[PDB]
Amino acid sequence: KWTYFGPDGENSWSKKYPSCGGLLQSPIDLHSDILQYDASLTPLEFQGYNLSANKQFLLTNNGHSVKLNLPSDMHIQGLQSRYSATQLHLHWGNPNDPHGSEHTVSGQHFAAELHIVHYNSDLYPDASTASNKSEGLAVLAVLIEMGSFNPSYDKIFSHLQHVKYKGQEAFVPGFNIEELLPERTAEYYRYRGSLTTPPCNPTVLWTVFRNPVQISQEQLLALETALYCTHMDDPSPREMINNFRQVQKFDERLVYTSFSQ
Amino acid sequence: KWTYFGPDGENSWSKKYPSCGGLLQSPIDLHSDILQYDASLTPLEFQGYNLSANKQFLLTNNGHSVKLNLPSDMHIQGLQSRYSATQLHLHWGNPNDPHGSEHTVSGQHFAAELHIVHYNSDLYPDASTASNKSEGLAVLAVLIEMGSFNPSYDKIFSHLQHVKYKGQEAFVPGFNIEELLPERTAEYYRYRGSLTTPPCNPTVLWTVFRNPVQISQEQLLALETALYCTHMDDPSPREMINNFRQVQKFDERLVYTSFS
Ligand SMILES: NS(=O)(=O)c1c(F)c(F)c(S(=O)(=O)CCO)c(N[C@H](c2ccccc2)[C@@H](O)c2ccccc2)c1F
Ligand SMILES: NS(=O)(=O)c1c(F)c(F)c(S(=O)(=O)CCO)c(N[C@H](c2ccccc2)[C@@H](O)c2ccccc2)c1F
Ligand SMILES: [Zn+2]
Ligand SMILES: [Zn+2]
Repeated sequence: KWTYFGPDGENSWSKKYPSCGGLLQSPIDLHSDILQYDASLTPLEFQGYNLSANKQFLLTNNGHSVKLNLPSDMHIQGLQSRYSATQLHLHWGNPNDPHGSEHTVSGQHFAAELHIVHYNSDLYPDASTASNKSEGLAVLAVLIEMGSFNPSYDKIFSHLQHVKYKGQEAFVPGFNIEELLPERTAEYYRYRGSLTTPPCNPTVLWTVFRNPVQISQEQLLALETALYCTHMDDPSPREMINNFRQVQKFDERLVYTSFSQ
Repeated sequence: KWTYFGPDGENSWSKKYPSCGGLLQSPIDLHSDILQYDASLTPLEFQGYNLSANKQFLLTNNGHSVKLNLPSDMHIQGLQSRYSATQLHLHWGNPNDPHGSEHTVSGQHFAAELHIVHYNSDLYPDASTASNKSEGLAVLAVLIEMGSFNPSYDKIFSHLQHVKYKGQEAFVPGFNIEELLPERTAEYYRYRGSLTTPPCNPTVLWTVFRNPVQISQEQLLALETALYCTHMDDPSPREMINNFRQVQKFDERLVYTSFS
């Protein structure tokens, strides 16, 4: 029953979830004073991201975001263990303020943000298990700006009217998940942080791509108006809007960049 | 009890200070989407700010910031009620990231921020009593950026070495506090918000001046490096740095401006 607004919003999460008050918290503002080029940040390789269109993947409204489950044959290579996909999901603002990314860059929000969550499959049986373990999770973040219509993102957004309420599930045909990543994936920011939602475990290796992708105002409006945090039958409905955490103090941490300029 | 760093950090203030998780929380990002000109916002008059240089004013390190006590004959004229001064203090970052203002403008931090705290002395007997009441407090905020040396800020900063550790105090001779305000104080942002420190009571009328002041790079480094959060005999000393709150969500609300 944590939320992003009101008595149970983010400044209260630590009452029930201690790690949300702990160190290494995400998201953060990416700005020059805390950036440092690291030449060892070589390009990631995205394996098994081309999901078959004849197969289907479960989309669920979990009351906090909408998530698409991903198969464990989908992996990122380049890290010092292989990390296998578990789910992707989004964070966004609202129709009157389409500025709901979690990470900011030099103090500016982007319209939305996509997270593709992976767990260390070398060392762990599943994501739940990896989630409280050192080195356990790797999340890829794509910053989303308002711009051109994006047919790849529409492969997810076209199914939102079927997961409007908490607990609802729908199937999305497979598509190539790499189509959701931006240009020049070799350029990214990398840092040690946390889940941006309760329980806020400080166990995530973040990669935020330097370049945003674009989706249209109509696509953002659909995302911002389609979904509810509450069940279909709840007499106290709550729109699922502004589901991003404020940026966190950078307790002496640097962010490492694969790009020098 | 509470700190700006670590386990007792701002995300955990709401356990012991429930208003830290409530409504109307400050500080906020001031950005053009939420700005609205309001002609009712006339210039404030700063009365009694020219402090007798024959009086001394106590400077304290309280483990959270450095604060100067101010006399209640010092007040703002221009609001509904008279608001009388109680103290001023500052918030800053650290030398590796010297951007520690509380408010932000179009998503940008300034180097530091000075707050001159006042309380409604028409309605209440002192600031302690006003701090949790309707209309209780008014704070003036001055954004600070690095630039020219500022002699007026140096009337405070030259005493910092005598308040290095928590609980230390020094005496500061009266000077004209208006010298700490920026150019064109008629230009400001105004909104209802809260204390930015526990107990975070939503009882502050904010006035954030549009224009920043400048202090030199040496002045700013002095403020970032002179002080500790800890007592002198603490075997584990903590530097006093990054003593600002993160910006709060501020949705379906306006900040009013005295300028268009
Ligand atoms: N933004 S974030 O990337 O930091 C994030 C979220 F924003 C987010 F909304 C979720 S959520 O599952 O979609 C709804 C809130 O739990 C998860 N889901 C968690 C998760 C999924 C897969 C693998 C690890 C973690 C979460 O539900 C969870 C937490 C702890 C243990 C198991 C699962 C998550 F990681
Ligand atoms: N940053 S702020 O402008 O919003 C603010 C105020 F608005 C404010 F009114 C005060 S206060 O005058 O001391 C409250 C009356 O006791 C403090 N002082 C803090 C405080 C003490 C007791 C009760 C409430 C708040 C004190 O903790 C402090 C002093 C200096 C710098 C940071 C914190 C303060 F930080
Ligand atoms: Zn996320
Ligand atoms: Zn203050």
